Amino acid sequence: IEDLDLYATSRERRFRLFASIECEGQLFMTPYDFILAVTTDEPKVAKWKSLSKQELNQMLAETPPVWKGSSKLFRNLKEKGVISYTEYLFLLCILTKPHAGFRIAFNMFDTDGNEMVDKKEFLVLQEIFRKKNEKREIKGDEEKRAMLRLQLYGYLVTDTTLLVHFFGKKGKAELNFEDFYRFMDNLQTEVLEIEFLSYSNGMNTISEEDFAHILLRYTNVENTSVFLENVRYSIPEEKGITFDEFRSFFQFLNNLEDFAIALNMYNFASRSIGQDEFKRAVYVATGLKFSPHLVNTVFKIFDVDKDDQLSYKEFIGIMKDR
Amino acid sequence: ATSRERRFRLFASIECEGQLFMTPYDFILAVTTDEPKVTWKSLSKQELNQMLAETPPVWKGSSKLFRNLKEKGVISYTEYLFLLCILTKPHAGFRIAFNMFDTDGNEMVDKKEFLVLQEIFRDEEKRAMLRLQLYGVTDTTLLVHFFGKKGKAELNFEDFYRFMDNLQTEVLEIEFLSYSNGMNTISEEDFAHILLRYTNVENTSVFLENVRYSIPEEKGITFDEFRSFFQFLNNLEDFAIALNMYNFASRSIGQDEFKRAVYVATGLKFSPHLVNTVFKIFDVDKDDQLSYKEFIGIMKDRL
Ligand SMILES: [Ca+2]
Ligand SMILES: [Ca+2]
Ligand SMILES: [Ca+2]
Ligand SMILES: [Ca+2]
Ligand SMILES: [Ca+2]
Repeated sequence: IEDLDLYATSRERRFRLFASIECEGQLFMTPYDFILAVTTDEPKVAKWKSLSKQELNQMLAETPPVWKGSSKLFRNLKEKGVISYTEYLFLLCILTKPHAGFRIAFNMFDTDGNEMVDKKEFLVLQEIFRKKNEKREIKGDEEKRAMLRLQLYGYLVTDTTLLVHFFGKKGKAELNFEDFYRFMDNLQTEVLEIEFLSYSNGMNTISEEDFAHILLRYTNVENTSVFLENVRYSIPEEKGITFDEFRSFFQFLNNLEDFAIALNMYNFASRSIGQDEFKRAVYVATGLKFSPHLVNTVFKIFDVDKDDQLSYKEFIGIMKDR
Repeated sequence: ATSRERRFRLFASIECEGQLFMTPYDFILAVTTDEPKVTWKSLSKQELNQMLAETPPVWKGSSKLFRNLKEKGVISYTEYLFLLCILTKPHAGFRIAFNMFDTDGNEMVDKKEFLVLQEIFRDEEKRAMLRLQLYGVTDTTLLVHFFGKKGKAELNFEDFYRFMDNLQTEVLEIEFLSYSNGMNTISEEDFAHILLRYTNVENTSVFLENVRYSIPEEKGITFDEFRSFFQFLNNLEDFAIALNMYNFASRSIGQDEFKRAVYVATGLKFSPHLVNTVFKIFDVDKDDQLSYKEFIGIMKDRL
């Protein structure tokens, strides 16, 4: 409850805010609750359904096998599934990875090198985070800390939607790199689709005012309203952003590092890039092809100086790394 | 002037046509030291062009190019910037830099590709005079070394890659040797101090005093260990990707996790001595674990 927030991290408070399933004191998110957790700010309604272990396992008995993955996995599993806190963290982490990172992640999992991931490999990290936070060095409020620990990790282990989806109902299936990649690619694409569609209202395009508005979640914009007032007046016509362009730009945001390397020669010289070699830098660094409309829109959103060029802290410096 | 331009002018030693240059030794100093110790020298275009006519071809490149060329070389302000940038790129970036030059995609770099991307980076009397000073077409050591003496050779990726690798290695060797005093290893304290130029460490003295008591017995860091670690620092963002969930969970890695994370992230294999040393330098909690705000948080973004 409100009691246990005072003992909790930001991420733990937010997990608890969006979670709706309790089973033997462990709290859970449904796939819909996760979609809301990543596309929304706060829930709209307050409450909180409590399951026994076998009504939960009937809820899971459906779960599609891994080969049924699609950007619509989580929306077809609307509320018929369960996600733990660790699993939540996993999914959040996926949302920020570049595609090459999927391989870094897979290799971080495959402790033994056979190029598959056991259920038991996959479970070691929930084991690691469970143990770590427990603090036998910090005294006081042990019972409330234990309750929050239970809420977040339980106490082989309660089956979950990702656990059954990945390793089957018996837990003996294994995951190769290709399925892992497809799960993370399909989840990135799902979250992007839900945001885009949340603004398109049935069109091919979202407005650039809505584009920029979504962008401000990724920025350290000191005054949010002054920046939106800058896009509304800098761009008197709206031509609209297509889904391909919106996906292009967020794939690029996950490859921002490689972009900084590419423009490093510019930043050593304190010089600003133009839109042509901004586009070309995006291509050679990321492999993505930005439309001239997308590039032009980014420039009108971020080029405050109004030179039709972008300096280091007009774009790259302003993006947050979380 | 920008910081970088003030430093270029302070370490520069050659004038030709009002145009200023660094010699390769002046670059070594500009990269390894804090300020010069003392003489200047003015060349004509053709004594500069013979001084350059000495320059070794690409296929004689080595970790010792810049020190064998001790003061028989020429480096402009732009080329200075280029080399700085070289020093900070990870090896995976080299292909991206090369492709940033190869406007036409033939997988080679003309002299004129190289010069077009430089040349884009270019009181009325004083601003103009300083503009002459940094930019002046005038041939340089890098132009002759890369594209031959009449510049119609072109540069394939193989030689580009080895040039920036060997320049990284040259600079690292000079710093290492500046501390080894003829031994096979540098001290773990001298290691820490060198690292400290890369950190946002508020109090350096207590930090060094902490490695000195954390490592009361001295084993040394070898050059392979030292180069590996500075290679890792240029690949830190792959490292952060690897540890991303530790950072999401507010959790600390142990040395085994840390070592294997370095491998999976970068491909580099740290000796257990190297890992133990990094831990003893940075694990300040003394939990034998590293939290985000002990290591990754502490590093500067190549400022
Ligand atoms: Ca395995
Ligand atoms: Ca601008
Ligand atoms: Ca990469
Ligand atoms: Ca070419
Ligand atoms: Ca620590």
